[PDB]
Amino acid sequence: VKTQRVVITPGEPAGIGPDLVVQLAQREWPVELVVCADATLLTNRAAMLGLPLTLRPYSPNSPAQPQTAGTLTLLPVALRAPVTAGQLAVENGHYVVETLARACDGCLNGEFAALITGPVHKGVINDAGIPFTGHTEFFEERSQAKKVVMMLATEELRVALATTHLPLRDIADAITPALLHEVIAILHHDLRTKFGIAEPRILVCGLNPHAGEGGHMGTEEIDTIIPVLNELRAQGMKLNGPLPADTLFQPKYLDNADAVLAMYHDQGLPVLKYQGFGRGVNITLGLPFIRTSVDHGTALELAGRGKADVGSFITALNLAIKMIVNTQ
Amino acid sequence: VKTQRVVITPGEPAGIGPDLVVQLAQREWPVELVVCADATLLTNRAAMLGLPLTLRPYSPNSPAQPQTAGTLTLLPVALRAPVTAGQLAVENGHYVVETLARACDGCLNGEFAALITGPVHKGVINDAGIPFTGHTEFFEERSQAKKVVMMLATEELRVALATTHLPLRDIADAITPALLHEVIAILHHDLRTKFGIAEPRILVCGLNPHAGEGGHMGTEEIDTIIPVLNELRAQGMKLNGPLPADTLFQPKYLDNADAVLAMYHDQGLPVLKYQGFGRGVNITLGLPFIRTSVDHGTALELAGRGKADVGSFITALNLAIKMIVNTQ
Ligand SMILES: N[C@H](C(=O)O)[C@H](O)COP(=O)(O)O
Ligand SMILES: [Zn+2]
Ligand SMILES: [Zn+2]
Repeated sequence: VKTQRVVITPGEPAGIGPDLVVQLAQREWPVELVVCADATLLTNRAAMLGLPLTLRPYSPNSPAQPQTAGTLTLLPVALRAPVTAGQLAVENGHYVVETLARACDGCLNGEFAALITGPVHKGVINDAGIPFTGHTEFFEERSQAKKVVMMLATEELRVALATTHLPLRDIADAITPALLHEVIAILHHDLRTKFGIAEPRILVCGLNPHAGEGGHMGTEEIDTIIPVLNELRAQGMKLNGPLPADTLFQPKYLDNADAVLAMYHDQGLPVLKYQGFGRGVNITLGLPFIRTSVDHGTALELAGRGKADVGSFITALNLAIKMIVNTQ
Repeated sequence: VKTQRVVITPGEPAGIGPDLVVQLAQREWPVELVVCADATLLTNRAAMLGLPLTLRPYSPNSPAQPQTAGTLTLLPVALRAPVTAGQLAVENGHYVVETLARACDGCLNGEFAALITGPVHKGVINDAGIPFTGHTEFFEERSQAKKVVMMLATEELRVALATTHLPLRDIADAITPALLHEVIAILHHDLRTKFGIAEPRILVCGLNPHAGEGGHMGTEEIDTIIPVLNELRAQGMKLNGPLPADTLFQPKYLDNADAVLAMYHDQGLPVLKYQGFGRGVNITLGLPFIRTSVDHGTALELAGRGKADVGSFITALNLAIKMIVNTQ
């Protein structure tokens, strides 16, 4: 075997991302942590946190080495303008996107085994003149993936979303057999390839409350969800549902499920989030490479102040690492 | 101070209601338990269950006495036909309705401090030729309430819904400024008068994911929810602005709030039910009196078995009692 490299994008410079990566670095890792950011950004934020940091250069033509405590490997990307923790600078929006692109191309070219992302501020990137709606869409497009699936996990409890950031009013018409097929196909695929689960068991939420309670509250279950599920069950897929979302999240269901598929954003994320603020991991399924992420914002207000909380970033990294085994 | 009386309606005679009430009786209570039902029904179901039961008559002229274990106070209403657990008899629909009317009237008279309802089967009542649009609708209409708001609580969390059992595709257009003002006024009002919370703190969910994030994920927050909340805040009402549902359910928020207002069914109930479950109690806001209700159905398939589970009924009663204590 060979020591693996993972690429990490701290995210918004003025945000908590660099703070968190400097903190990640205070411990040992079984992989080489290739951080794609500006060297000075990290050096300065480290100082502000009274934390030690020595950076070694990313060297593609030398073997990778596990990351020792107090260090990080650096894939340099220059900042557009000077940084002040907590204050945004539109020009640095190009900087952020650049790190994302480079880290993404590194996973596509096989340079890196996984990609872990810090938080980014969508607003400032747009302000810079760059259409950006989030990492998920960014990688999906740059990776030219047919379709990606957003997942949230806290360990055994994993929730995927059939639809993501759509206005509530657009969800219903979005639930088509075509969409359910791709999403579930990907969910089933990745649970096997990336999560190492031979025969994955997926728990599916209905669209309406009470899963449509017959026909009194919506026809989507009887019209498209149920039919598709049985089309897939015949394909050998182990699927349970559709079930009511406020009943589905129980031991008699979860204990025998490897993942839950929610029809929409606020149907599945609240329970997961209430299951623990930190320790929550964002995962993108459907990409050619493993991509995990923190499950929180840039928290400009905390940047450089040292009240961090690297729990989510650390779990994100541990998961990506554990995931590398199943793919390599 | 003085011992209060609460009225309980076992509900559908053939369902588990009577079973649940006979078990409730096996323990002492700080209030007098007035059960509006047919004596024989209760006596018999007690036999079938191997549980002891002594019924004392409702004596409004006497001082209310806390209920002693193995006993119940009876407000007599006669069945129209013999009851066979697990079998619906249309004729008895008239019985169910009469108990509901009598209990309701008693709550408007001041005879009873609160109403705790057992499960009722709508179908059989309608099949009997009795117009009845639903359990809570009956009390809403008879008490002349203009609007009721459904809430689910567990001692550690209270969640009210702006909309209830509607198809998902109908929620967006239902969230109007009128509905919200009406829903929040009632929620603010009752948190004071029924829960005894002076200066109530309310958390409000946005309709869209990330609360519409600016307006990149929907406009309802900007066009309706935010304007409404602002007006109400102008009246001193403590309202924590529209927060993304997936971040709202967390200590920094919940620990600072008395109630959470969710926009739709699956946005609040899953968290509430994962945070407790059976501990869940349905409270009807908007009526002139306190009304709690079990969380299950008539479950005719369980009546007369012995595997009832008066748990939910107990948390329902316990909750109404507390509400009485904090409002006297
Ligand atoms: N709702 C997701 C979460 O809970 O983290 C978040 O929007 C994902 O954003 P990205 O596409 O930027 O990873
Ligand atoms: Zn999101
Ligand atoms: Zn419901």
